[PDB]
Amino acid sequence: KSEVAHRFKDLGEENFKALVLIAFAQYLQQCPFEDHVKLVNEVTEFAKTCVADESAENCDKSLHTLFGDKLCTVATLRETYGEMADCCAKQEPERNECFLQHKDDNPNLPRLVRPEVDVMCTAFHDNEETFLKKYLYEIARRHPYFYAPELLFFAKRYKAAFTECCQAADKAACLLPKLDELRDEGKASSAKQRLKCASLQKFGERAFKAWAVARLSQRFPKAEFAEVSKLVTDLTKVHTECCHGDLLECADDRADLAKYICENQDSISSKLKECCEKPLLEKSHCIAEVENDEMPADLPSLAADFVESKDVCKNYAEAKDVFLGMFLYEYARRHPDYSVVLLLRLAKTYETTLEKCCAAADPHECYAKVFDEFKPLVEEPQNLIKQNCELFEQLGEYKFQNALLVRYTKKVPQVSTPTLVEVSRNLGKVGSKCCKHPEAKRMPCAEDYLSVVLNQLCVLHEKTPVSDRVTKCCTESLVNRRPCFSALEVDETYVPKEFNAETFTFHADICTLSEKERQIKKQTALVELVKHKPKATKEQLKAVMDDFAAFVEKCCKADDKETCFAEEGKKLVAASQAA
Ligand code: HEM
Ligand SMILES: CCCCCCCCCCCCCC(=O)O
Repeated sequence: KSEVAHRFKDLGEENFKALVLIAFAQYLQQCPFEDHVKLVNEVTEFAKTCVADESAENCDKSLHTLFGDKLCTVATLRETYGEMADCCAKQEPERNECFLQHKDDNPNLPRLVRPEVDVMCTAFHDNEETFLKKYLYEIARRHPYFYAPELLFFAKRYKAAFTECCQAADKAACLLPKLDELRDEGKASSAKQRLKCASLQKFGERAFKAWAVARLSQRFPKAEFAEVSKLVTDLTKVHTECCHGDLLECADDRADLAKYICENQDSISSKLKECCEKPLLEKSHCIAEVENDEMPADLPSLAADFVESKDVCKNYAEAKDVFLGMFLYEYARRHPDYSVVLLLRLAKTYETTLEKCCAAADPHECYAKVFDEFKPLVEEPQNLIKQNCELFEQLGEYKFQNALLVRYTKKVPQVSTPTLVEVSRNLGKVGSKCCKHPEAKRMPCAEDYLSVVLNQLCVLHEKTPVSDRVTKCCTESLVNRRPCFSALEVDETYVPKEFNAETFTFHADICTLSEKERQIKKQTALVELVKHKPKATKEQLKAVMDDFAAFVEKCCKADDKETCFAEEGKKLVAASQAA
């Protein structure tokens, strides 16, 4: 009746206030902090109002309306936003769709920074509130499409950090490690959702639902197809809706989707019991990260319904897409251990098949050997996971990274050295954070991490194109992306680098540097070395890295550093060059 008083109630003034603020700071990305706060209090006062007397004037007004009605209050709306001010001329449904166009995705405001730990804690102290709010403000404006609720989620964590680290003795040592963790974590989520939306516009809905059908019926094996369909569909609207920038519709539909999933809890998953006990703002979040339920076991076989049984083509023809979804749902709920995209791949295959068979004399004998073709597809990833994990075992994380370094560098030598370093050590942590798991949960794992890394990689090659091959990959569908890379061969075109003493000239600094440092300086040298002599047999290289490993101990453990490095250095450089 007065949805605001309705939200204000289950949200709580705090949560209401911050949410309202972010919303205004993602639409009016230029107005000064103060002006927004005025708006926040302004809108809140009205909310408390409705909470008292629902019937009060305007309280019946829809949220988009209330919003777009207050958006059209700012006077410097035409001065500041110029064209956008026109929007106010339209009626709700259009007025809002209008504001959304003017949302500067990547605007031009100064980077952010990180004041002195001491200035911070002081700020955080004198005025707890305005301090946190301002930053919240700064961020939101720099990321107009970031999901509001989730931002608020980070918010409270921050607040914890400060009320925790600003009291200890060693401040910078209690806070800095967390501030860094909130950053990287925040940048993952930012990258994460931007990719999701990137997929939605490029390959569209159809594709998008396929992904959603797979993943969901993977997380909810016991739900009926009709049930998973609904979710997938509802779910698709939501994404489309946030990606557009509609904090509101996004927030509501998400709100509903969770209410629906929690009322029908027993009809979907047993892993939801906890999630649904939690408060409004926290359910959605809890559910999207829920563990997979466990499969029925008394499940039939796929062969029956999709390969043997005639009239297969008849079914497919009545509703080609509904049928494939069924195929997908079925195959998927039996394989938590598969990767969403692997499943998609098969799904793709099966589809292709049918089109090339249902128009034949005897179809039933045409597509009977389907399940065999899936074998190559399924084996391919599994090998790479087996092959690559074992190798990660023998060699510690660090040692395994070098391996990849030596691997990929030989693949794309043209890339920047520091680049390769980063893309590798990152690939290393994957093999660790994943292989530590049992089979069933490996691919899924690999896939979840690998997708961002491989993406992070594309963000860099695009900014500094060096090779087409890597570009070719980064542009192909999301399904092929990964395969496209595993398909890269050693570069025989490349013409080795010319020796550069200083490149291999190591002084005594690495001795007192933190492991992370030593490792980097070391790894850099390696990459370089492989750029100098690409035809280096796996053997040769180790040989080299070993003398070096020791070389480093023999010098930092000597009484005369710098002299040991300079003297013993020409010796390693020679013997090496000798191979
Ligand atoms: C309620 C408070 C806060 C929230 C919700 C928040 C949220 C975020 C998010 C989502 C990002 C990553 C987005 C991106 O760069 O692409 C980020 C980055 C960052 N945040 Fe915060 N933050 C808060 C407070 C602070 C505070 C108090 C500081 C410093 C005193 C800070 C410093 C930074 C820095 C340095 C980055 C990285 C910026 C860059 O990459 O150039 N944040 N934050
Ligand atoms: C109309 C909504 C239907 C949702 C179910 C998707 C059906 C799967 C068709 C095959 C998807 C191929 C995906 C791809 O190769 O990009």
